[PDB]
Amino acid sequence: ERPTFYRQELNKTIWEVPERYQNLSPVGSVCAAFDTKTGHRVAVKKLSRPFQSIIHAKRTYRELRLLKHMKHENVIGLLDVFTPARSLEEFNDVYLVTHLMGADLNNIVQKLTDDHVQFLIYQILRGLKYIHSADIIHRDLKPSNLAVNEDCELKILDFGLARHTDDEMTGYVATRWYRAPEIMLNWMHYNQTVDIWSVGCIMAELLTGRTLFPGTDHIDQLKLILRLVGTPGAELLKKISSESARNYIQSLAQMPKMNFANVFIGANPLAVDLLEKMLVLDSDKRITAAQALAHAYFAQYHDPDDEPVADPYDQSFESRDLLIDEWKSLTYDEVISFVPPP
Ligand SMILES: OCc1ccc(-n2cnc3ccccc32)cc1
Ligand SMILES: [Cl-]
Ligand SMILES: [Cl-]
Ligand SMILES: [Cl-]
Ligand SMILES: [Cl-]
Ligand SMILES: [Cl-]
Ligand SMILES: [Cl-]
Ligand SMILES: [Mg+2]
Repeated sequence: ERPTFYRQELNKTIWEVPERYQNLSPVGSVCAAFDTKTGHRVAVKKLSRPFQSIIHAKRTYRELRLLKHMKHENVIGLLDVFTPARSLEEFNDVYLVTHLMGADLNNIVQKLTDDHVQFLIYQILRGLKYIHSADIIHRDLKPSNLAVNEDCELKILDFGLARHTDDEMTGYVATRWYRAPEIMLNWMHYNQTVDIWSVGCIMAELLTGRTLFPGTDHIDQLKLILRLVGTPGAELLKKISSESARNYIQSLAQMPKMNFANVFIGANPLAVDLLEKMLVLDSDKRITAAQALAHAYFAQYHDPDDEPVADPYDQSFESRDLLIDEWKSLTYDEVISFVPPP
């Protein structure tokens, strides 16, 4: 049976939601609320103009499909999705409900012990093993996209939905400091290995308290990266598809890889070893999430019987060309078929 909905205007917005959600307060637009069915405090997000163009309609479908699939302790999941519409013909608004997140990793990064770093990076890799097993690439791992609570428990959120723009990646900005070099400069078709580069940048910052590669622009950032890991050899150069980018790289004086024990002074030698295996220029040769979970740095948390993988995830829609109203009808079907978690 359809729940009873009620309406209210919150900061120049009309919100129409089921009675179970109470005490809404602004925090798409997002409100915090109390969910009387589950007892949790929740975030309710009303999508802005979800079907205004073909690109926007497909992006709405993409986000709903991804959030419906993610069922893992270290990844954001969907508690509910609803529309006040009674039929496809009046369908216009989409609302998403998740657990309410408080601090991100920035709000926590306090004095962190090596034990804190072990536990935080372990949880990121445990969630990434799950995400990657479904052939999903996050693409935007950075401290503001990692929620952390008082007990140091962590969830990954804000998957890259192919959103970030040119102006957003320009200059002295944290939105670019965690990106792998091959995707920052469009060197090649990238894959899930780009996320492991991001984890290395995050781990380094937890150990030192400082951004690893705070470039003032794309080129300054590339120079910081190559000073640490060395300039590429002929093997990697072959894999860069742009003749232009290859010529630029060969314009630079050659540099050897630095000694990471003299960069991360005083760190656990096992942490230094893991960083050397994540921060490898050739993406083919980086450690994977599944391999990293078995590294000795995580010996006190690793449990191979409690590091689950995902159900298969069908992304064939990504190569499909549809009209606005066909993307809209697919989205409607996914809203009405939602089954809540236990
Ligand atoms: O777009 C999906 C989605 C992403 C993030 C969240 N979210 C959870 N807790 C929050 C607190 C503040 C702002 C957003 C929040 C909800 C939904
Ligand atoms: Cl209700
Ligand atoms: Cl509606
Ligand atoms: Cl898959
Ligand atoms: Cl950030
Ligand atoms: Cl040289
Ligand atoms: Cl699927
Ligand atoms: Mg974010």
